[PDB]
Order: sequence, then C-alpha cells, then structure tokens
Amino acid sequence: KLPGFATRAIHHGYDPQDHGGALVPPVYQTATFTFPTVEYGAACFAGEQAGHFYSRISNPTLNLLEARMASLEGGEAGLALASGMGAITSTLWTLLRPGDEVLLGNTLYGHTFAFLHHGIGEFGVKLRHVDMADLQALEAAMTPATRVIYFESPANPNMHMADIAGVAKIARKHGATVVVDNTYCTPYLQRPLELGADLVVHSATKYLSGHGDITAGIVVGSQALVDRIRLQGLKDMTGAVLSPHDAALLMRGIKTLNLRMDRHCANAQVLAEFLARQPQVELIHYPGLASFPQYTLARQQMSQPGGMIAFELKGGIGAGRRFMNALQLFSRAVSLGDAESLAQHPASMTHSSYTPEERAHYGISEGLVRLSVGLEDIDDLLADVQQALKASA
Amino acid sequence: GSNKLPGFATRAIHHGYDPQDHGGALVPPVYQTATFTFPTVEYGAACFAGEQAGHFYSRISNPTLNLLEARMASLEGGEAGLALASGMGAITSTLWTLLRPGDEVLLGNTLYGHTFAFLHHGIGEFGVKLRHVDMADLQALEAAMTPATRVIYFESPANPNMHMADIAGVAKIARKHGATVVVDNTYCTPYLQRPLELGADLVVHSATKYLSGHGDITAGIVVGSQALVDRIRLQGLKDMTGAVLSPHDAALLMRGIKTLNLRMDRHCANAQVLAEFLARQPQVELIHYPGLASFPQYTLARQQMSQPGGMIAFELKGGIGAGRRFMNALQLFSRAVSLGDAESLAQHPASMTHSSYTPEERAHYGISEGLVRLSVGLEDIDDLLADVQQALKASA
Repeated sequence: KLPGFATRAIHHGYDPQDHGGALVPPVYQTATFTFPTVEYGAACFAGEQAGHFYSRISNPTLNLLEARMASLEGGEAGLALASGMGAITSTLWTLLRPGDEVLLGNTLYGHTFAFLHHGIGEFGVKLRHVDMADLQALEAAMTPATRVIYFESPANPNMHMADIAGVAKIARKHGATVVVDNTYCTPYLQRPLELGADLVVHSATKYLSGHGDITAGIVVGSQALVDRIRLQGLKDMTGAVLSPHDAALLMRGIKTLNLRMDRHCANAQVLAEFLARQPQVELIHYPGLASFPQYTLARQQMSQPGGMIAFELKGGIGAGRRFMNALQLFSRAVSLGDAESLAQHPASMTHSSYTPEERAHYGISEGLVRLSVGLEDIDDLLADVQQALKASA
Repeated sequence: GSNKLPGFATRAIHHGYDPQDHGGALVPPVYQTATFTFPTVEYGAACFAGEQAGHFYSRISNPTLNLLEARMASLEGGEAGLALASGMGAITSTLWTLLRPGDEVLLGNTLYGHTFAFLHHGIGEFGVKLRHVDMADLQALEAAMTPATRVIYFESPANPNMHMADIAGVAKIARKHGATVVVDNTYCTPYLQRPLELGADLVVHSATKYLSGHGDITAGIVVGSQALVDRIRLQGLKDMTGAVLSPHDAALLMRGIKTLNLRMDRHCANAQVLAEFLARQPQVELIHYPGLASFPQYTLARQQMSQPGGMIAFELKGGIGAGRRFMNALQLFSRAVSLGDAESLAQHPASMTHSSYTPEERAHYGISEGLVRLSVGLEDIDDLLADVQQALKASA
C-alpha cells in the first residue's frame, strides 16, 4: 500500500506501459505544445484538465520530476526550476510584498543573503535575523508584519540546527509560512514538511543530482502555494525554467540518492572521528559527534548526520591556506554533494576580500575549513587529509 | 586588409572559437559541469577580487555560456552578452537590476503577456512606477519623460499587432534626459535589426524563438555595454532570479545560430508570398505584414528592418465564428502559441488564448474577433499556400 523510499525514488509516478513500454521515460525536450482543436486550446488558458501548454510550464518530464520529489518530501506538489536560487527567489517573490517582514536564520548561504539584503530587501521588504533554535527569541521576534520564516537546517558555517516543529508551532499562531532550505539533508535524511513546515526548497545542483553536472532547483509544498509560485514567481518574476534534459539527468541522479547518502554519511563519520582527535584542530562541527552542541535535536530531525564537516585549525588563516594547498584528492572548490570530495577555506577563498573583523560578525573563523565528503575510498580520503594536516603546521 | 569585419554568417559560425585552443575539436566541447576548481587558494582568492580571469561557478560564468554570449554580442554589435534560462529570465534579470522603488519605467503600449504580467503584478507591486506610451509618437514620449524616468522598455515590432517604434528617436530622447533604453529584439533577431547600433543601451531576446529556430529549447539573451551586462549578471541573474541556462541548451542554441541567416531568409521569403496571397483573398478583411505597403508603419519597418519578418496577422470576414472554422481546418500549420519554429504555427486568440471573455472585451487590450496570427515556418511555400487556401474555404 505504501512503497519504500528507494522504490519511489525509482518508480514513483511512471508506468512504462502508458508510454509504449519505455523503461526510462522519454525526454520532452520541446518548447511548445499544440492543440487538436481550438476548443482544446481554450481550456488550457483557464484550467480544468491537468494537461500541457508551454514548457515554461506543463512539460511531462518536469511534471514527473516534481511528482517524484513531492512524493519523497511527503508533500502535495512539486516545482522544478533552473537553480536553487531560482527555487528560492520564485518562492519569496511570490510570498512577500513591500511592508511584509521575513524572519531569517542567523546564517545563510551567501547568495541567499545577497538576495535578501541587496535584492528583495531593497524593494521595501523587512528582514530580521534570529536564532531559529531559540524558540523564546523567535516568539519575541514575531510582529504583525511577519509573513515568512526562512532558514536552512543544518546551516553554514557551524551546522547550526533549527527546531522545525517548534518554529512551526509559533508560525501557526501568527499565520506565518515556514520555508525550509533542505539542501544539506535531502528528503532521504530529513523531511521538514512532516515536521510542520509549509514549503521546502532544494538546490538540486548538490546531493539530489549528486554528480556535479547540472544546476537545478526544487520547491515542494501544499498545492495552493506551489501553484502560485509556479504561476507568479516562476512564470512572471524569474523565468528560471529547468531544461528537460537537466530534469531527466536529475531524475537519473535521484535513483541512487539513498545509496549515495549512506556512503556520504559513512565517509563523513570516519573523517569526523579522525579530525576530532587531531592536534592541529581546535574545534569541529559534525552532527554525529557526541560533542555536537545540538546532538539530541539533530537525532530528532535527521535519520543520519550527513556528508558535511566544518572544522577550525589552530593557526588561523595561514594554517588554512597551507592545508588547502597541500590537498591532492579533495578539490579546492565551492559547492558540495558531488561524488568527488571538495574543500573550502572561506577566510582565504570566498571571503578573502574582507579582513579578520568582518568575517567574525558572520561567524566565519580564520581557520574555518569546510569539507564536502564524497564517495571515494575513505583510506584515500584519510591519507589526503592527514598529509594536508602535516602541511598545515 | 584584415581590419575588415567578417560577414555575419562567418561570425555566427566561428566568432570567439579556434579549434586549436581545445585539442583541435571542431565543435566546442560542452562544459556540462556545475562547478570549477582552483590550483591554489591564491589563484582562487584572485578570482573573488577581480585580478585574474577565470571561472567561479556555473551560475555566474561557464565557457560554453561565455562563447554563446560573446557570439551573440558580436552579432548584435554590443560589448558583452549574457545567457539565461528563458526570455523572461532575460527580461526579469534586466529589470530587477535597473529599477528600485520610486523609479518609473516607460513602456510600449502593448507587450508580450508575461512581460505585461511581470510589470503590472510583479515589479510594479514593489514600488516601481509604470507608464505606457506610444513609442511611435516621439512627441508623446518626450512629454512623458520625468526626472524619475529610469528605463524605457519596448518590443519592436511589438506583440501582438507588430506596432513599431523609432529606435533611434527613442535613443535620442533618452540621451537628453538620461534613461536606459532596453529593446526586446525577439521578432527580428540581430540578423534583421540591431537596436544597439541604433542607440539602444540593452537588447533582450527570447532565444527560445528564431535564434534557436527548432523549438527544442528555452533560453534568453541580454546584450549591451560591459558595465550593464556585468551588473545584470552579478545582481539580476545571480541573486534575484537564478535563471541559469543549461550548457547543453546553450550548445544547442549555438547550433541553431549557425543557420540563422539561412532560416530567416526563408521565413521572410515564405511570409512575403503568404501575405501577398492573403491580401488578395475574398475571406480576408484585413492584413498586417510589414512587407506590404498597406502596413500602417511600412516606412519605419523598411528603415529599421533589413527584411520584413516571418509573422503575419490578418482578420477574417465573419467573426469569432470564422476563426474557429479556419483554425480547426488547418492541416499543416499547427494550432499553437509561439513563433520562430521550423514548423508553421497559427493562433486565433478569440477562440484560444483569450477565450475566457465575451464578444465584448479585449478591446480593452484592442484585439479583433477574426484576428489570426501566423508564425510562418520553413515548409515548402506551395504546401503552405495550399493549407491556408483550403482552410479559408472551410471558414465560409
């Protein structure tokens, strides 16, 4: 009656028999759709059928992707966009208007922060940052203006978690809509809608695709809210249309999601256990260490601690630089959730422009490096981090 | 001499690419990669500071997109190009970038439906002031200018009546008062009309249409000055829109552009013959094609466009009624909305797009009850004449 996650990630919403027996669904790389009669055309520009009209909407390969993602997240409806920024700008452009306020997690993915403060925030929308695990600080931050609560969990830099059920309880008192960016965990590890959130966004560019070869975004949620985001945010405000080709490749990626995430976590579990014992290392942030400040809440929301690790080297910027340069298997790159392991050191990379004090107000430590642990053999990954730690001294 | 600009077809095929820089690959390899890596954290640092040239992350820059961009720039005669997920991606990333609350944008009298919706229900609801003016009436435009006027935005020819504006005249007014001129050049492509060479600051394209030519991708393009395109790339696209073009689709777009001059020659030659034939048919009350002397702006068309395009609009004798009959009788033209495909398209807004209404109405927007729009494609002209001939008879 109710098939497993792995079954649904492979099968949900598709029966080969409905499409000439094709085991893999054919790709609708088409811009436009045609009508058998003008009477048939007339029905599409109001709505009654659930058919197809124009690939900026109603494409069957996008439709399948959306249904499958909605199934996995446990939500009513899905929407596929050209990037994770597309998913979030479409969502927020449709939910907010001048004078509305959005409450934010204290830290956010860089471009998201840029969107809020330098984009929509410059159009009369109000922004407040608050710690989304501190339920009393949140209740006290609610105002009649508050219309959206938006955060990632876990969040860069320190993998800080939100209490999603608690946020939802507070939001429901004020009618506010809770949006969670679930990029890090994926629906395999965490399902925020089952915990009370109204909408989830994904940069499918990362773990969902898993292979570093597409940019894509996903939104899942209630049908009324998803419809408006499709018909307003996507169609009119953004034009962040997902290629059917990239959509097909994303679905191909999703068929191994459970497998890849088990391995991302198992690899990160050993590296974290290793890193936590090293002398070059003052601090580690990894949800599956007993020492993780929100260890308990982590275990309540996530079925596994994930593939990302953040840590701080004794020795600041110079140690970070030395560590990064010596790496031979990990690549120096931004991004995460690929088969290949990646590392970044923000103080010398993404945030090298500013100086020691400005990086502090953002919680970006001078020695902070972040690993996206991939799928390579751990012995190889271990050796690589080891010699790099040796080089950092 | 060698300071001579290569021809348009030469540039559409070769501009910005030399096989010898990629191991002799005749066709550029497709950079289907979300991210790029760094040799050191210094070379990586230098690429968030503006010292070194290179690649951050495919949402901001990518070699396949870059070549498409430089090539579209060359063709429009602009400094810099930007490739996006759709035409609306191009339009929204440009407008979100250039406009803030308190600013006014002056708009052509009619627009593409989603552009109109974007303006009125989107950015217009965020404190941006909108005013429509007839961009053909240079005196009215000049009179509408205020110190708040920040952008002037229009299509030429415009959806849906093929109304034209004097691009050079609009540019002259804009330079005296200080507004940025953005022109949607979808209908013409740079092969037929180059608004930037006429003084526009920016042009936008739905490359989904003629640039692609084969109706298999969605894409948008912006061309203009290096400074404006950089700003749009770094604010509109990257933060405000996320309308990222797939490198696969961008390769396909470049493949389309290699035949643009050839396809457009044929769209125009076909539409010219169709239009003259339709002008002479008993059932046709009215016809708009820029290649006919009866086109209200015949003279502006022939001054701005090297050829008159592949779109025809025409009214049938009879009403709503006669459209349905004509449309439903077509066997070769497809009933569809869109344009610039290899295949011929027809739409009868009365019984299709705008069917939610009544005989009254649409007048608000100014649309006839026997009005049909054709996107003339690349099929044999005799088969296209035969299809509309047999369908006109059915419409009686």
